[PDB]
Amino acid sequence: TNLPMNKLIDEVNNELSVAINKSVMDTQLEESMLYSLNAGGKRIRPVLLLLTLDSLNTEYELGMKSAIALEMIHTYSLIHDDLPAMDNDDYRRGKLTNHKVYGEWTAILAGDALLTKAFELISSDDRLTDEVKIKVLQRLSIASGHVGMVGGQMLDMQSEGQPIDLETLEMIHKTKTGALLTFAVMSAADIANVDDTTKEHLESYSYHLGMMFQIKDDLLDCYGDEAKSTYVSLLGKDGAEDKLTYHRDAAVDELTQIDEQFNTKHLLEIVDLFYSR
Amino acid sequence: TNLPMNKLIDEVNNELSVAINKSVMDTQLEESMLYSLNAGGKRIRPVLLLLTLDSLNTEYELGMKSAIALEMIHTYSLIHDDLPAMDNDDYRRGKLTNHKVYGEWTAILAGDALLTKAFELISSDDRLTDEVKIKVLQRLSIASGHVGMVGGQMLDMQSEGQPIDLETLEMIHKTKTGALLTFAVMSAADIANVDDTTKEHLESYSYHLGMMFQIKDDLLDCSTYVSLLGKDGAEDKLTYHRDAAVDELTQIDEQFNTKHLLEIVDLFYSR
Repeated sequence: TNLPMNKLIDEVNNELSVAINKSVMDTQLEESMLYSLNAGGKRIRPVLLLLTLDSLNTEYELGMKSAIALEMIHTYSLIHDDLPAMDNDDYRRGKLTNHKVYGEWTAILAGDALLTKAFELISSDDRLTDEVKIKVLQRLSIASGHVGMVGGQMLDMQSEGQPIDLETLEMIHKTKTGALLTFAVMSAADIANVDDTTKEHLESYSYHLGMMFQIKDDLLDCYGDEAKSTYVSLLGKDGAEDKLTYHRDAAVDELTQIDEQFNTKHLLEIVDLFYSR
Repeated sequence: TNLPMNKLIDEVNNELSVAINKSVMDTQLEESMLYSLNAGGKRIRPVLLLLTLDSLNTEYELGMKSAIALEMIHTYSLIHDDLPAMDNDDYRRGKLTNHKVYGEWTAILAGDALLTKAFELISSDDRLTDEVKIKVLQRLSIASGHVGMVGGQMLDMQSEGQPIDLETLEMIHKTKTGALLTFAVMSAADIANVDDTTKEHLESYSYHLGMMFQIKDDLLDCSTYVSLLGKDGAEDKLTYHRDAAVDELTQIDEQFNTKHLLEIVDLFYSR
């Protein structure tokens, strides 16, 4: 199907603006939740999940709640990441961070609530059977937990200001960043009920796509410095570009192995967006 | 069934001590998670869950994962509660708090991880059909989220150090503490597949039990029930709730032996 990226982003944004109902207890909790939820980003995680379903010949709206959940999980990690005991960021995308507007305690709890809400949302989605709902929930909890997204944050924070090797660096990005990405495509594969071998290719695809993400960003930070512990600091500039290209190629490779009844133009298009620059 | 309190607590403590495995990433996450999880206590929430499953003529072991999930939810909020930006506790029943042993950032992450693992645990439980997992899971997230446990904490923090009226104090208690306890009973009711009438009595019991619990605590400690009503007023409320809890227990279909649930109200009413 023809789905312009900006038209999906728009739909996601409309759903996210109205995804939490106003306070019954008269606190700022839900305006804090909504504040970060509406911060406005690129929304690649939800969009990835949506586009993956479309490539798999499945009604993309089946995955809207899962996509919303996914963005809630990403939002919550940011609110916690930004806190003074952690990254300590006062600004993100030109706006004040949650804790700068609401205090540390509101932000902690706004994070906790969003984590919780993500699970409520999937478990309540009537477009999916209970069997598929369990699969998505199981996958989200593993992707987000101690051996996924939060485990990577632990590893990242432990590594702060240390010269770690490349297996460590990759371990951090694979769990901290890649597990949500892999959730996006595999939750879709699960809603679509595609066959084991298509699942395998979508898996590798998602892994390589995920590794592209942070490499590109390290390169852009370096390209930026050229004009008037990371991938380029370990590998140098050309090593990083080589790494990027290798993941690009393995991603693109993996798509060409998906059986021909599925049209991957969308997935392939996301690879190129991650690759560009 | 004959299920002694001390034996169930012992089993629950053993399941919890092996509930999280060491991970390939080599950090303190799993250690911090387990540190707080083994801090031990009354374990009344998981115990409540198992006991009522048994009261409902159902294998209590069917709710063991749900019970462990419940205790994980309980301990994560304790980890977050004690943080300097919140209650700022350095001590909890004699032992140092999570963040004082492992630092603030680790403690925050141990909490997030525990929250997440609870939903993994119920998701993965093969003793339950997918249909009941969803029922339990949906209930856990509503009881723990912004209209439940965490919303209750919002209200509490927002009200810190100021005279709050009685209906506000009860709203805080109903959500901050009451929602989980009610989950312990209603999740068990869903696993057992008991009827609607039985559920309404159980819900009502759990509600009155929770209030009974909160009033008892304020009384034992000699804003609060005592400071608002005075000691005798607080004692009136305590007894009112004990009796309402028991009234609900006697209205339940007598195919179910409510003895264990009665033993709980009496354990905590008496001291």
